[PDB]
Amino acid sequence: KSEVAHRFKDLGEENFKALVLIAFAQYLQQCPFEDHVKLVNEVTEFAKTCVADESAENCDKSLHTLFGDKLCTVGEMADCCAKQEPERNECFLQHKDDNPNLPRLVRPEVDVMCTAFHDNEETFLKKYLYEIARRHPYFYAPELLFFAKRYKAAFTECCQAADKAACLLPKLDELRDEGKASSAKQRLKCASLQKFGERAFKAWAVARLSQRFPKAEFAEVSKLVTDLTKVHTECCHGDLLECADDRADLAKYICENQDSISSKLKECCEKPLLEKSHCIAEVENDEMPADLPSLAVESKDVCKNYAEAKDVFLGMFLYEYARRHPDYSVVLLLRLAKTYETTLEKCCAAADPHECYAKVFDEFKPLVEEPQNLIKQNCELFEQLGEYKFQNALLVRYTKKVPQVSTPTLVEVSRNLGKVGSKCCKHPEAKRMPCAEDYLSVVLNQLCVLHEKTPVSDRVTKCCTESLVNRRPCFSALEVDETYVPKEFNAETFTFHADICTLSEKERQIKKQTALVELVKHKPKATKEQLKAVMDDFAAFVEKCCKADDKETCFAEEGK
Ligand SMILES: O=C1CCc2ccc(OCCCCN3CCN(c4cccc(Cl)c4Cl)CC3)cc2N1
Ligand SMILES: [K+]
Repeated sequence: KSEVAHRFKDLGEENFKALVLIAFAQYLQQCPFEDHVKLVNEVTEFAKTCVADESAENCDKSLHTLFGDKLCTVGEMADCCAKQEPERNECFLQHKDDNPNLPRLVRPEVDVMCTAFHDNEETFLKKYLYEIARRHPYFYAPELLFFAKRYKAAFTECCQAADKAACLLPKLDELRDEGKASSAKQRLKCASLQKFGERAFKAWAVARLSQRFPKAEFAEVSKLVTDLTKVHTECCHGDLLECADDRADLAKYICENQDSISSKLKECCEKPLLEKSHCIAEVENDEMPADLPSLAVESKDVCKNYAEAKDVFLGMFLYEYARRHPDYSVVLLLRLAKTYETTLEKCCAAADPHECYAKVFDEFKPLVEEPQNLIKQNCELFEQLGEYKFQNALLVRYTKKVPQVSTPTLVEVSRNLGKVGSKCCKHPEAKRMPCAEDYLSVVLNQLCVLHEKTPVSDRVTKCCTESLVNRRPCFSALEVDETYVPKEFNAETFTFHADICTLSEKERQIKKQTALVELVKHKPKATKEQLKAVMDDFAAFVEKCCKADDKETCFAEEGK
């Protein structure tokens, strides 16, 4: 009956403290690491008292009460502790900064990190949880413990290898890419739940789980959708203790009932508890039952059953169409289910419904042939340019559409909107649509949450406040901003020094793409010839005066 005690017994002490540390770093993305650890230790020791006696003092309080009490104890000046608890926790949820403007983590040397991992392993492992949750306020918390376990394993093995750098560095880069991809993929779930509602998320789950569990019964999928929606709703609301506990309660439920869900869950249900829940979320699509019936033109009871249970009918409709088309993207199947729902709203309210919806599956062909041709026409362009050059064509085009968007948002989003060809144009003609359009939904959400932080354009808000399924077609038709009169000029941004040649090639290309965006802001009417000219100009400039011994002398130059 005492909450924190029950959550401490289900998760154990090790996962309990780590989840509390994540919840504090995401709510307070500015407090020092040492301050949060003390509060986490003060919370953990009190939770041990309620485990010893659940009827003790303050044990009958809610987690939001206990969290917000010690969080309201630490440049951060909004008075989020607004009287009661409902106004308090939601204040911490709103002020979660998707772009907290924090200095990026500087990766020390391998032996420096290994010696820190050897001295105090706990403090070392807590900072990795701290900084990531600090910079990713909506990071999947139970998934972050999975990365922390793998972040611990890499240092455990590589710090005793003959070549620690050749061992540790390939593993720190992949976990760096896995976490950012996981955070962005999780940021899409919270935006769908918060900005569009639970019904929008459960439709995504029904579609994605039907492709992944096509042999599972419809009632089986609906139970998995109910639990998964409850899990992420708790995670997105900052209630990370119930999220991971229900995620563990769901991981065991899927494993205790594999015969009714999927056959690919054998290896997933053998891994430890953390890897178990991660493996299920990344398991492959099971095979669909052969010779499956199409639909049945169909029932005279369609409108009779569409009225007796609309969501069950549409949910089963989305279940039946998603389980048969694993090659369709999730956003497409939501368009097909939405189109089928709107047609039944007219036909059943019309005179003759049977003939009214007699060609509803023929008007799906234009909706299906749109992502096909898009991917078929963009992998052609991406192949004939490569990733970097294709990003530059996206940088100039996107900056011309909305020049008011900050250069970091433009550079970051255009760099990620260019990585679509690297990830998905390598899959066959059947795995392109779910790969490309669902990754695009993740990046377009990053742009929407970045623009939500600092809005400057009404057109971007219109596409972000529109249907989540039609975000990509909306942004593509934003046209060129012909009214960008404030095309300011500058020269300090174009002034470069010798510190640039100490960075990596990746970090140097970002700065060139940064000036490419600012150059377009300096003259939005610049042609691609003059744009590519200055792109090769500054590239050859920094190339000639770093292979030469000029230091901070040749960079003190100009051209424009
Ligand atoms: O940061 C900002 C701020 C301003 C802004 C305004 C408009 C805007 O348009 C976005 C719509 C692009 C859709 N493309 C379709 C083509 N595409 C692709 C690339 C390679 C392979 C494959 Cl297969 C594909 Cl589909 C990626 C997605 C973006 C921005 N961005
Ligand atoms: K990156």
